[PDB]
Formats: sequence, structure tokens, C-alpha cells
Amino acid sequence: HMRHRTLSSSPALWASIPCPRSELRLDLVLASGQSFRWKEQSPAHWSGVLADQVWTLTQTEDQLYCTVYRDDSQVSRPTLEELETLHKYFQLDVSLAQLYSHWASVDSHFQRVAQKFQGVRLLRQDPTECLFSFICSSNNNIARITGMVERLCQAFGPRLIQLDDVTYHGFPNLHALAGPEAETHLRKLGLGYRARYVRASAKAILEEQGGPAWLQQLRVAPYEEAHKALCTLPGVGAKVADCICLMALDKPQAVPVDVHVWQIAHRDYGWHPKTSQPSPLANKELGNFFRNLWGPYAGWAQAVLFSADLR
Amino acid sequence: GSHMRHRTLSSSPALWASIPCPRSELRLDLVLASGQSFRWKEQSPAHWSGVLADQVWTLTQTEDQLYCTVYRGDDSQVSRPTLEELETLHKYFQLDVSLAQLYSHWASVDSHFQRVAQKFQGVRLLRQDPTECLFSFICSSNNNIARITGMVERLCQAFGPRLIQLDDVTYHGFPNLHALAGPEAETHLRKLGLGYRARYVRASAKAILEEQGGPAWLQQLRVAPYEEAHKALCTLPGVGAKVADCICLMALDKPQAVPVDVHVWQIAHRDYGWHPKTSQPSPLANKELGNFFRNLWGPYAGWAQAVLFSADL
Amino acid sequence: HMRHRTLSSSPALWASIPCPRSELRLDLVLASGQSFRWKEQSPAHWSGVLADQVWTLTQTEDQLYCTVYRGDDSQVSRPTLEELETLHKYFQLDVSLAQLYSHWASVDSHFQRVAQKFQGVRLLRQDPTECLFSFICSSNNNIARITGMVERLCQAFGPRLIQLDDVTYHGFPNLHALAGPEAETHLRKLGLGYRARYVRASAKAILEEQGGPAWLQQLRVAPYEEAHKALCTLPGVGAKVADCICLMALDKPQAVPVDVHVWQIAHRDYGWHPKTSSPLANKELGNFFRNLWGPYAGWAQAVLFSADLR
Ligand SMILES: c1ccc2c(NC3CCCCC3)nc(C3CC3)nc2c1
Ligand SMILES: c1ccc2c(NC3CCCCC3)nc(C3CC3)nc2c1
Ligand SMILES: c1ccc2c(NC3CCCCC3)nc(C3CC3)nc2c1
Ligand code: NI
Repeated sequence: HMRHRTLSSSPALWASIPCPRSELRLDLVLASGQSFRWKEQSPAHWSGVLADQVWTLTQTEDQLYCTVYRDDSQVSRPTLEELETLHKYFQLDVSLAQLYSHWASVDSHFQRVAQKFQGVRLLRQDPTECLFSFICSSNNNIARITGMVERLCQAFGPRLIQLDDVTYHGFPNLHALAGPEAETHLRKLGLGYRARYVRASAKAILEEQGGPAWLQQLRVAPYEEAHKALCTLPGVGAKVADCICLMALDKPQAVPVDVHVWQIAHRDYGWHPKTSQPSPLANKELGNFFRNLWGPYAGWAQAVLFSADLR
Repeated sequence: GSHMRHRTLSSSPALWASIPCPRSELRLDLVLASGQSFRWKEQSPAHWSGVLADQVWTLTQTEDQLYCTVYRGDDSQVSRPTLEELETLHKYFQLDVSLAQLYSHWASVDSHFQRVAQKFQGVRLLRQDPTECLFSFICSSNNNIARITGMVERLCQAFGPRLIQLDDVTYHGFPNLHALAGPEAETHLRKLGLGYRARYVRASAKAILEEQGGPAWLQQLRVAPYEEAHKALCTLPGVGAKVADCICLMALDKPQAVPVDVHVWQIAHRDYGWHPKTSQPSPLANKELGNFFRNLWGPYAGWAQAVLFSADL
Repeated sequence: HMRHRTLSSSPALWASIPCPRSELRLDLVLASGQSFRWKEQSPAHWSGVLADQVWTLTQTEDQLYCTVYRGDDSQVSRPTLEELETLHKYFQLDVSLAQLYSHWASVDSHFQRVAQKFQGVRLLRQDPTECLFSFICSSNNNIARITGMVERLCQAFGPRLIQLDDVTYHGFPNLHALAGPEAETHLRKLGLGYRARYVRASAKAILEEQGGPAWLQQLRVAPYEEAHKALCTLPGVGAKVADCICLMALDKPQAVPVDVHVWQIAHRDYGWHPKTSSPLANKELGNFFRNLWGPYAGWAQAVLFSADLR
């Protein structure tokens, strides 16, 4: 029985990435409603599936410490290209320090909240895992979504490894979710109505869009074109589209709007629609408001306010 | 006879009957002094003493048990509450109604409630005497809880029957209608600290006796539907739409009734993003905010308000 | 050069004003966006410049302790009666905070809740000049920065006074000094940006068009409405900066500066929307707080501002 590593337990299996806590705070990012695959299995030691490998992540004030679980290879530390993966996943080329400052210069309200909530950045997620994760997110909470994605992976995705009493499965491919008994199984796993959307969307991306290459096209396509493309999918509206756009298709300006963004905007910015009334048009107006205020990284600024308003 | 004291748990161990009441179904320190009834006081820590009908009680609680004692009088032999007297509490605290059934329903329709409710479990509605509630709430307009608590005592002393003394506290029942309808009622009331409202107390009392006849009518309104009752009470002088909604929710078993004022309006706007679908507070806009909370929360909307009110306070 | 005093270090050089902690809390007043010239060099020991003298201040539950530095100029000694009377007026200690809080609480339920943990928040009576130019540097700016801007502005144009430890102190510049031809370039080199334009222009404008620093004293006598209009005619002085000066230097307690932050508080905590289709709306919000709080509405605002920054 292999067990979840800690930094003091076999430090001969950890590689480091020079990362200030001001740049990245794992405890405000990993289980804060972006990915649902990260668990604090032991204190300050976050374990989760990236691609087809398990990771455990921990950090000091100066460094990001990480180790990978590949029975397969000989027990060893993360390779160079595997460290490059984490660097990209956390989008560390981008300075959060400078973005925080740029947003603070125009938003008095962000200045106060951001003081207490440093190191909140956007993960760069796999489009497929991101799409189905957020189809599961409708009228749902982070704990229930975490449960539905785990069961989904254990039932459809391949087994990678077991660490303690935790079995880790990779995210299933479209074809595994598109099958004739997929909806019926996903309903047994407790997804309710979200079971129809998951199977249906898996089918639509294969037959009607030409499989996962389509999601890579959207990643390169402009924001507005990708958003409209996503909205053609079963169970994917403006909100889920903007979530995927922001977190998986490199559209930092994407601002997902629901009744909770409405609440923040109204209470904290005194925002009202300059129309009639939450409608599709007014939700779009709210998204424009924040883009006009914070600029082309409005979505990353939203991740800081959301992550804060969750504590 | 013997000098009687306020009973605590250690003081009177054989003089306490217990009703199994989960602290999650009733937190006494969030109901008894939260602007519902003004007649309950924490004479010793965790111990609540006050009048029900024409008998003084003391109450306190653990996690599973609601502990209660009765001061019948110096006259009657010193005994523990009878079975019929432990029903009177059960009906007063409307403990038939399940708070976990309701807290869960409100949480399922209202995201905001869920974050508030977690730290304020056990908030329910007392089934008050329609008479007591009405005359307590006519003097409520534009006054805080502490001021009305005094008003209702000095009122109860002057016009109410002396029941018993416990320590240095003289407990009186709530006056009957006749007592308040007397010609000099306004003078004593005006002297006591009550404003022009003294006339409205005397008037509404004299008016209740003039047409209705007395407390028979207030039981007709308790069985009558919300529509008829709210309008009926709004005929009485000093009785607006708010005081009518308070009395309706707290005495006449109208769980749906939502009393609206500037503070409700404040919460509605800040926590729910509410603006009137009409003019830019008003009678119709207040009635709209009432409809809004009914249409969101259900037929126990007044009870939901009570949680947030007692949370805000 | 010399050292920063503590009350326990050299007790001889400290005079004392009777003033309960409830009537004044230095830690909520001295670095809360009124004055940018006081720093807490030692815990409960705030040092800064008034007129052309350096002070350190500390307090107990009933005593405001103070000590003054006239430079190496004269012999070391404790504050005079005059200097104590100067310090009395600066904190406007004639005005009962207990009574104002009582009134505000009686007419505003929100204030009653917020005030509880933020007693002793009163308003300084600043020199018009120091105030005008400190709040010209305030546009699109936060306290920490404005402190720096004003310090560098003072170091560069300020009459030198004394050094206490590492810190060297400077008096506030006069108009003549700030209305100099190469004054903007210097202020731009000290990182004031566009504000440098406004400082020089206003400094020059007052001297020539309005007739010396006398003009600013004439507004302390003048009513709020005339005072506020007069200030808006100055470069880089709009409705908000004018109201700031009026409230904190011109003895108009009813003055309520309105910006986007006051808007958000007003909307969230009072449910305020304009009855309009912003200048006219800014003015309406000012009248709202005057109508709610009364003739010391600016002081009430100061309690909420100093609360909503902790
Ligand atoms: C369940 C799980 C996650 C979320 C979520 N995540 C945000 C998305 C924008 C980047 C930061 C994370 N956002 C929202 C609303 C848009 C605010 N609802 C959720 C419901
Ligand atoms: C003085 C005394 C008591 C109250 C009061 N009591 C509430 C009413 C609903 C159940 C909880 C108690 N409510 C209100 C407003 C409706 C919010 N104002 C008062 C003014
Ligand atoms: C930078 C520095 C100071 C302030 C400031 N100070 C207040 C002024 C009213 C009395 C108390 C202090 N106010 C405001 C807003 C109008 C409320 N903005 C500032 C921006
Ligand atoms: Ni609004």
C-alpha cells in the first residue's frame, strides 16, 4: 500500500519552483471552484490528478515544492518537462503582483479585499475536464461538484494509482461519456439532470464538432467566437461558456455572470442595469461593465473577489 | 408567607419540569428578548422569567431539554408544572411546527439565508395573546426594544392585576380591555411616557369594546384568513400595515405575514438586490416587498424574517 | 540632531491635557486621511509637524500627553500654555464627541452599530494651506502614497526645523515657494504627476488673482456655500477636494465630500439611489447626509470613513 507523501517524508522525491506566496496561495486556488480535483489529504499538502499523473503540492514563503506519483517507473523526483507543465498550469509567466496593482489603481473596493487575499490566480485547465466539470456546476456547490467529478472519473476514466484509501482515475475521453448507457450510469452516480447534458455534450463534440481538436481551435479563436461555439452544446449557457473561456481557452477577459455576481456588483459597486430590469442581455451588460473597469484580465480580478467572498 | 426567590437550576431542582426541546429547535436567548414578546427578562444568567396568561414562569435549557418552573402563587402549595401547563408552553412555542423542516426549505430557495442561518438555529415564533401583542405593539412605533419593555411593565403595573413578588420584582398580568378604555387611562398613559398613542390605546380598546365587544373578535381573526384579518385590524386607530402584520404573524397564526419597515427595506436592498417595480418607502412599495418575501420563502415567510431579524440584532 | 521622546524616557518634558480616550483616539485620527504628517515612531507615540514646530503625542484612558521641539534654536523645555492652547484647538476639544455620537446614533441605526468599536474619531482643524495642497495631491490616490507625496513636497520646499533619529522634519511650504517657475518640474520629479500642475497653478492663482494667503482665512469666516464655490475656481480643486478643505480647515462641519466610495457606502448601507437621470447627483448625496446627520454631517462621515478603513 503506497501512501500520500509529505515534504519531510522522503524529501528525496520533491523538486521546487521559485514562487512567492504573493504570486500563488494553493489554499485559495486549488479548492476555490476552478478545479475540483485537489484535496488537502494532509495539512498544506494538496494531492490531485493532472493529465495522467497524480501530484502532491506544498509551498513556503519563497518556493513551490512538488512531487509526482507515476507500480510503474522507479520512485523519483519530477522531471524538467513535468515542472514546465505545473509552471504553465499555474500560468506563472504572468505577474499577479502587477495585475493586483493595475486593478487596485482603478477599483477602490478591490484594493481593500485584495490586501487580505493575495496569491489568487487562474489555473490553465484541460478544456474537456473544464467543460464537463462546469456542466456539473449548474444549481450546485463546490462539495457536491467535487463528488460528482470524482465518481464520474472512477466510473469512466482509467485507474492511475491508489494512495491510502484514495483511488485516483484520469479524466475520461469524450467517447467514454458519449456511450448508450452513459446517462443511466451518471444518474446512479447522482448527477440528476446533469447526466443528460454530459452524455449529450460528449456526443455533440464528437459527431457535430470533430472531437477534442475543436476545443483547441476555440483556445486559438477569439473570445466571442469561442463563447458562441460553446453555447451550442447541451447544458452550456453564457455562464458555463465564460467559465470554460476564462479557465481553459486562455480568454482572461471572460467574466462569468450569474445571480451571485449580480449580488456583488449591486452591493459592492452600486451597479444596476442601464436597460429595464437578471436577463441574458443584462448579464452581458454586467460582464461588459467589469471588462470596462478592470480591462483585458477582468476574469482574473473576478477570481480574487469570488475566492474572497467564499471565506 | 415565605419570601419567594427567582429559581435557578441549582436553587429549585425538584421544582423544574422538563420538555425534550432540541436547542436547534429553540434557542431561548434568541426568541424571548428579540422584539417578539417584551415580558421576558434574564433575572439570572441563562434563566428567563416572565408572565403567561396569569402565572409567572422561569425557563432555561441544555442541548436536549427545555427546563421550566411555575410560580402559581404564595397561596397554592409549592409544586412542579402540571401536564396542562406544559401543553400551554408547547402551544406558546408552537413546537408542533418543525424548524429543521423550515430552515432546510428556506436554505433550498434562499442562498443568503443559508450563510446567516448556520449561526442562528432555534429562532421560532411565539404564539402571543392577541390582546397583549396588539396593545404592546401600538406603543412600538419609532421606539427600540428596551423602551417598549419598560412601557409594557409600567403599563402592566398600573392597569394589571398583581400576581406574585420574586426577589424585588412585582409581576402583574396584562390589563383586560375595560381597564384601558376608562376616561383617565389617557392621563396615566400620558404620564407613564406614552405619546398621543395613549389616545390610540384608549380609542382602539374603547373601539374594540364598542363594535366587536372584546376578545371574542380577536379569536375570529385568528381563524379568519390573512386577507380579512390584516384589513380588520387596520380599522383600529394607531394600527398601520406594519403593526397589523406584526400582530397577524405573532398572535393570529399568520406565518406568511411579513411586517415591512425601513430596516426590512435595508436588508431587501443590500442582501437580495431588491428595488421596487414601481416608483423610486410607500404603502404599495411596502406591500410589494411583503409579496416579494412571501413569493421567495413560502407560507412561513414571517418566520424566515424572524431568523434574519434575530441574526441582524 | 536629537532623539524621539517616550513618556517613560524623559517625563520632565511632557505637559498633559485632560481628555478621555472616548473624546479622542490618536490611532484612529492621526493616520486616517485627515493629516498625512503624523507617524507612530514608537507604539502610542505619534510624531509630526504643526505650524513650524515638531510634536510627539501619546494618551492614557483620561490624559492626552504631548511634548514639543522648537529646534536647537532655544533651550529644551516642556510645552507653553499657548502651545497647549494651539493643540487644544487643533483637536477642537471644545466640541463634545459624546453628544455628537449620541445624536448620530439616535437618527441613524447603521451609525449606532459601526460607532461602537470606533469611538474618539473627531476632526482636526488644519491650516487652510497645508490642507488645500495635501488634498490636491489626493486625486486617484491612497493615504500611504499621499503621505510620501506631501513628505517629499515638504522636504524639497519645507523650511528645515530639526532632525530626531533618522527622521528629518520640515514645515509646510508657503504660496511663494510653491508658485515658483521650476516648482512643477521638481514636484513631477518627486512623483506627484499631473497634481504638480494643480499645486503650482493654485499656489500662483491665489497669490495674484485672490490676494495672498489672507483669501483662505476669509473663507473660514465666509459661509459653506461661498467657501465651496471659491475653492472650485482653483486648478485641480473640484467639488470633493473643496468639501474636504471646507470640513477639515474652514470650520464647515456640514461639509460632506462625495466620491465613488461614498456612493457605494450610501447605496449599500443606506439604500441610496439618486432621484435623477454625477455632479448634481454628488451634491444630492451631500444633502442626504446633512439631512440625516445634521449640521456636523462631515464629522459623522469621518467616524464611518475611519471605521471602513480598519
Ligand atoms: C460552482 C463552482 C464554481 C463556481 C465559480 N467559480 C469561479 C468562476 C470564475 C473564476 C473563479 C472561480 N463561479 C461561479 C460564479 C461566476 C461566479 N459559480 C460557481 C459554482
Ligand atoms: C420595535 C420592536 C420590535 C420590532 C420587530 N419585531 C420582529 C418582527 C418579526 C419577528 C421578529 C421580531 N420588527 C420590526 C420590523 C419588521 C422588521 N420592528 C420592530 C420595532
Ligand atoms: C485620500 C485620502 C483621504 C480621503 C478622505 N479623508 C476623509 C475625508 C472626510 C473626513 C475624514 C477623512 N476621504 C475620501 C472620501 C470622501 C470620502 N477620500 C480620501 C482619499
Ligand atoms: Ni440599488
